[PDB]
Amino acid sequence: TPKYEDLRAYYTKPSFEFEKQFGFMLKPWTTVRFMNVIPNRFIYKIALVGKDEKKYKDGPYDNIDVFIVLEDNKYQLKKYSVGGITKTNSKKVNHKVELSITKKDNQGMISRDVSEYMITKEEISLKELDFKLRKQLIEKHNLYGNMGSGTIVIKMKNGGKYTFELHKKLQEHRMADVIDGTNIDNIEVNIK
Ligand SMILES: CC(=O)N[C@@H]1[C@@H](O[C@@H]2O[C@@H](C)[C@@H](O)[C@@H](O)[C@@H]2O)[C@H](O[C@@H]2O[C@H](CO)[C@H](O)[C@H](O[C@]3(C(=O)O)C[C@H](O)[C@@H](NC(C)=O)[C@H]([C@H](O)[C@H](O)CO)O3)[C@H]2O)[C@@H](CO)O[C@@H]1O
Repeated sequence: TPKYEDLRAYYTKPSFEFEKQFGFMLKPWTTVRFMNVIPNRFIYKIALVGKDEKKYKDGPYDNIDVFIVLEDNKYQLKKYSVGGITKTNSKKVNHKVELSITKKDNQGMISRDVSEYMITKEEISLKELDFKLRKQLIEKHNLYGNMGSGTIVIKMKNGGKYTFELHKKLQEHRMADVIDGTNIDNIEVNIK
C-alpha cells in the first residue's frame, strides 16, 4: 500500500498566527506579488494567489490577520508563505461547531467520534481550516500513518460547503479563499 510521508511532514509543520497586523506591498519584482508583514524580528512575505491578486491593490492594508506556514520556494526566501490573509475580528468569537469523524482502517474496521471544534475568527481562510484540522487528525487520529485518503467537509449554515481532499495538499489558490467563520455549522471528516 502507499505511504504518505510528504503529507504528514507538511501538515505537522509549525504554523504562525499574527493578528491586527499592517500589511504592505513593495514594488513588484516578479509576476506574483507579495504582501509583507513585520510582527516581530522577521519580515514575512505572503504570496498573493488566487482571489488575492485582484483583491489587494497598492495598500497598505491595516487590521489584517495572517495564518502562516513557511514553505520551500525557488527564491530560497526564509519567511515565505501562501494565502491565509483575512480581516481581523471586530470582537471576540467563540463559535462551537460539531466535528464528526468516521475512519475506516485497512482491515475495514470503522470508528466514529463526535467532538466540538472552536471557531475563533469572524473571517477565516480555507488555509487555516485545512491546516489545523489535518494537524488535529494526525495528532488525534493517526492520519497519514496507515490511511491517507478521504475528505474534510466544512458545512455552512446557508447550505454551502468547502471540501478538502486528504490524499493531496490543498490547492495553492484555495489557500487565499476566505469564508464567514460565524456561518460554519459543522465539519464532517471521512478517512479511508
Ligand atoms: C487544476 C486545479 O487545481 N483545479 C482546481 C479545481 O480542482 C480540481 O478539480 C476538482 C473537480 C477536483 O477534481 C480536484 O481534485 C482538482 O484539483 C478546483 O475545484 C474544487 O476542488 C475541490 C476539491 O479539491 C472541491 O471539489 C470544489 O468544489 C466545492 C467544494 O466542495 O469545495 C463545491 C462547493 O459547492 C463550493 N462552495 C461554494 C460555497 O461555492 C466550493 C468552493 O467554491 C471552493 O471550495 C472554494 O475553494 O467548491 C471544487 O470546485 C477549483 C476551485 O477551487 O479550482 C481549480 O479549477
